[PDB]
Amino acid sequence: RPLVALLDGRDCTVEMPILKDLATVAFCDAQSTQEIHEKVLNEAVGAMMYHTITLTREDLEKFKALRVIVRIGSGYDNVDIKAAGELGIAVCNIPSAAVEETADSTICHILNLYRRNTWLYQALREGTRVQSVEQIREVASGAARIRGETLGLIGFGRTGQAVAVRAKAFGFSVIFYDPYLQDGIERSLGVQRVYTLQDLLYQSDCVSLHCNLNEHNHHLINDFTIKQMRQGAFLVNAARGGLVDEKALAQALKEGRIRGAALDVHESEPFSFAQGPLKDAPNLICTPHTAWYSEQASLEMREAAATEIRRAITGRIPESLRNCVNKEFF
Amino acid sequence: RPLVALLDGRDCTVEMPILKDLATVAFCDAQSTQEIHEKVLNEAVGAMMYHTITLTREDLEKFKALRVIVRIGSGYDNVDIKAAGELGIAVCNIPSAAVEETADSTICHILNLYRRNTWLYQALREGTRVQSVEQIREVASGAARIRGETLGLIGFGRTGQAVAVRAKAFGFSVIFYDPYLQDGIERSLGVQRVYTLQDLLYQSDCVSLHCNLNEHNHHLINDFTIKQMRQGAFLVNAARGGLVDEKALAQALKEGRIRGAALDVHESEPFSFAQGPLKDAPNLICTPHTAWYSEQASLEMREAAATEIRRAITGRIPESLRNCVNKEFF
Ligand SMILES: NC(=O)c1ccc[n+]([C@@H]2O[C@H](COP(=O)([O-])OP(=O)(O)OC[C@H]3O[C@@H](n4cnc5c(N)ncnc54)[C@H](O)[C@@H]3O)[C@@H](O)[C@H]2O)c1
Ligand SMILES: NC(=O)c1ccc[n+]([C@@H]2O[C@H](COP(=O)([O-])OP(=O)(O)OC[C@H]3O[C@@H](n4cnc5c(N)ncnc54)[C@H](O)[C@@H]3O)[C@@H](O)[C@H]2O)c1
Ligand SMILES: CSCCC(=O)C(=O)O
Ligand SMILES: CSCCC(=O)C(=O)O
Repeated sequence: RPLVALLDGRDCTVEMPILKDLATVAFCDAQSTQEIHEKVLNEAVGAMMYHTITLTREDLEKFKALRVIVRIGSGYDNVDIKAAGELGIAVCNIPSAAVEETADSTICHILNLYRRNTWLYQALREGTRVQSVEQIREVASGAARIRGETLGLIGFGRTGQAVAVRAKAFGFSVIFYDPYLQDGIERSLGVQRVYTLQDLLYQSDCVSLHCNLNEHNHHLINDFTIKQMRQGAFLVNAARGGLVDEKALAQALKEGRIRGAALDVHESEPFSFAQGPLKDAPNLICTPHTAWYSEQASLEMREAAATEIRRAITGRIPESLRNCVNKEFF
Repeated sequence: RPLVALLDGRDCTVEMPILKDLATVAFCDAQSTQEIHEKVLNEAVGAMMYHTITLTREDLEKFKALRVIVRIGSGYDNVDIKAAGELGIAVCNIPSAAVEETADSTICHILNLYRRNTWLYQALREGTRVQSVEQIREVASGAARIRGETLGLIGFGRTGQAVAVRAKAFGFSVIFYDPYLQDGIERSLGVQRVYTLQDLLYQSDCVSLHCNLNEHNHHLINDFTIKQMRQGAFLVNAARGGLVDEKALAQALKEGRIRGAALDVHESEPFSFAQGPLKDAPNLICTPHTAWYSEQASLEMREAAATEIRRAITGRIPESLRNCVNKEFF
């Protein structure tokens, strides 16, 4: 019975029945490879993992039997997939759960910056009394009219498209930058496309990240590129925390160069307001990587992942696999 | 130069230049009829006011010269428009300056409930550490998939229609109840219409109020009608606080019959968490009547109000008036 290990989780209740008849399923609840038991490293043919552990070339080399890794989720930056491919290990993801969950939460972040619902709630919990209209204008200062603003999406894949489709009804003018996309999608969805990041930042009142983290876009948002943004623009990131240099963002918020930011993801997770470069940054929203979460989505993505493993077992790797992201294999 | 009085405001600066050449413009910063100076009562031909003061029949009777009242805002429940009309006073409002602002704020309240953006930010401020995937699901518990949910709007006017239009893209199934509306709109906007409040409540996972407060719908949402709502429904109210019996809502929240509520308006404003019937009610979000507000909207509506006064002075009352809401006039 081939061994399949859930690396950075304990729960295995959705996966059990789907593989029960073909494989031994075990969990390591490891936050690091160091916490992975020797039995697993040596005899595990398949692995399933979330975003909370990282597998480098060195880490991957420790696996003596591993043939397939399945990310429960869409992101796979936390796995060195070229090394994986070179060692004869196939890597897969789940591309289609939490698309709409992430789109909805992202839109929520955007509307939260523009209308200030979260901050106004906070003001009331703090005991602020709002009697006169002048006091209302005062407390809600910065609440902005959305129709006419330009929302610039970096990455126009599944989540970006999902966000655009929702953004239109609020009166956003939607534009995107995605240098790997094929020509035409802009036309299908009736949105405008720009072909440099700079053009995107120059024209945008709100910039929202929806690209996957890769070798070439680490700190995409850095001190230099922030300076390319409109004075008092909004930044939203529900993609990957490595996309943003938080020190730079920290200063921009303080200086008012960015009117506000909403972050679901961070350079170092788990996030804490007492720790890190955003410690004392003003006008900041943070959520602890929950943009994806719903009951159905969590169930759905787990079931799909188990199903990918099942294909990996019964068939040829990587041909039988539905969502393998590393054909720089063998 | 005939006197135009700003009852419950201090700032008078947008309106002055628009009227300087035709009227003396003054402000009272009055919260009640009792603080209004005798000069104004005796000599004001026109009045402009917000929502923070109320004019009863007795109050309107104290005005010896008044010919027009212009509500700076859409709501005019706070003026006895029939009494005004009987005394030969025209009442107008500004019905279209904050429609989209309010729709945007409403949708923001709804998403905050469905995705828990505000509560998750709060959880983080409270120092919750969310490291493991299992822990993420725990903090985001209740976060829901929106596609398939039924959103029921009570009142399908300007804000209601604007809200409908935005809700579609999220996958909400939109249903509405509006017993004063003509037939056909349900078809134009491609949504379902129900013909009793009970049916709307039976079918809605999320109920949102967008009706004007009038003689017949005080405490529309009460102990009785809440029992017509689905177990674990959501309530959002950005219309008027008088629509909801807060005592009733408080118990429903405590008992879980209602999973959560987001309120921009209240029976008694200004709202405080330390005071009133919702004192310690769980799963509550509140904002201090800010749904309408943006710089662009505030300016727009002040200017429109001033222009309405100008028409009242230079033309025929009520014929020259654009948005007179009480042609049960003299
Ligand atoms: N916060 C969350 O919980 C959450 C949930 C889902 C996804 N995500 C993140 O969102 C990312 C995107 O998800 P998706 O399903 O939309 O992925 P996707 O692969 O369908 O789309 C990503 C798009 O970004 C583009 N892109 C890559 N690099 C870019 C760059 N430097 N500039 C501009 N565009 C670039 C790609 O061409 C691609 O079209 C995932 O990688 C994941 O890490 C986060
Ligand atoms: N929070 C804010 O700052 C803010 C901003 C704008 C409006 N409001 C409130 O929201 C209300 C709606 O604004 P609007 O301009 O969209 O109004 P509107 O006149 O365009 O539409 C309101 C609709 O509600 C309907 N209605 C009245 N009584 C009803 C009942 N018992 N059941 C169902 N429907 C009923 C009417 O038929 C009307 O079509 C205003 O009256 C105002 O009091 C609040
Ligand atoms: C690893 S759980 C899913 C969250 C996410 O960001 C993703 O799907 O990539
Ligand atoms: C009186 S300022 C705006 C508040 C409001 O609810 C309205 O538009 O009537």
